[PDB]
Amino acid sequence: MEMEKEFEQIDKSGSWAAIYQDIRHEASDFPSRVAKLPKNKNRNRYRDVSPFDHSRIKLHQEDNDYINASLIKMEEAQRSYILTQGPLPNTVGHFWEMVWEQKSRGVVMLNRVMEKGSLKCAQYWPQKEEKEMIFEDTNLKLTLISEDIKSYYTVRQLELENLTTQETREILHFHYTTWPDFGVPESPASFLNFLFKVRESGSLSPEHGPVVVHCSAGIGRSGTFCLADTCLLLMDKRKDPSSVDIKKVLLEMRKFRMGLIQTADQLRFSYLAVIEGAKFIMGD
Ligand SMILES: Nc1ccccc1N1CCOCC1
Ligand SMILES: Nc1ccccc1N1CCOCC1
Repeated sequence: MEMEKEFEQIDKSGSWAAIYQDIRHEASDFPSRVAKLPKNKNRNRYRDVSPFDHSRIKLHQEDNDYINASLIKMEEAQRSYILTQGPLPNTVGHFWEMVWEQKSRGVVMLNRVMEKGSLKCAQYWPQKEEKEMIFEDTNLKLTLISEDIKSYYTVRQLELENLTTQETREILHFHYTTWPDFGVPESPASFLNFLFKVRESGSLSPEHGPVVVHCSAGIGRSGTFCLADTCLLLMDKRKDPSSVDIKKVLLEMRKFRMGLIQTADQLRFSYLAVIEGAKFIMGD
């Protein structure tokens, strides 16, 4: 069923809450035993948001390999994403260890450091060129190279150095700065423009490790970003673009991380983004 007609049918019938609860009921339940070990309590921002054991990213260290992060591998679309929480004061070194070990080119941030008067993630990148950051626990150095501030997003060039080997890599930081404190954007136009800037950078391409994507918990806004990207790529690849079922793609992604798309409003917004993005890249 053409999702644009499915969309109008749900709107006219006001059944977004009912559709969303059906997804919640059908979603996968896999163990998260490593996340719940007592040694890992200060590595989790939220007690109810944990990576599954089967899809969790492992740090390359013998001490404690745990980070709150999941590999979402989309087989038909040929895209992979790492979805992670906003870094905590004691996990900023782990965060950049993961970027280095997974060979990521891009970090996508969908939150502000402060929202609703509370801290939603650590200040984990340098704000001035001449004041670099050293992460002594993981032996990394991070330098701000350049910053480009736009009305709806900021792009930063960062240099990450492995102090053990003196190898260096360019990381691109894509920061969507205008998601409102409550609810979802009225139009998906700025969010789609942002998704197209990340694509144009190479950060989502198979010559690199998976893109790292986060918000505060790494399931809601982060879920909307990967769901919209994957649905648009499938509409390009298939003979019948109308065969793409957004609810089925979301359930596939929920096999790899719990709770992706946190509200019926986020579900409606994901539908709007895919419908408007399809008719921009193409039409109909
Ligand atoms: N410790 C900390 C907590 C919250 C955010 C950033 C950091 N930085 C780590 C590396 O040295 C500069 C500060
Ligand atoms: N200059 C450099 C040398 C060797 C590896 C990577 C880089 N980067 C290029 C873009 O700015 C961030 C760092």
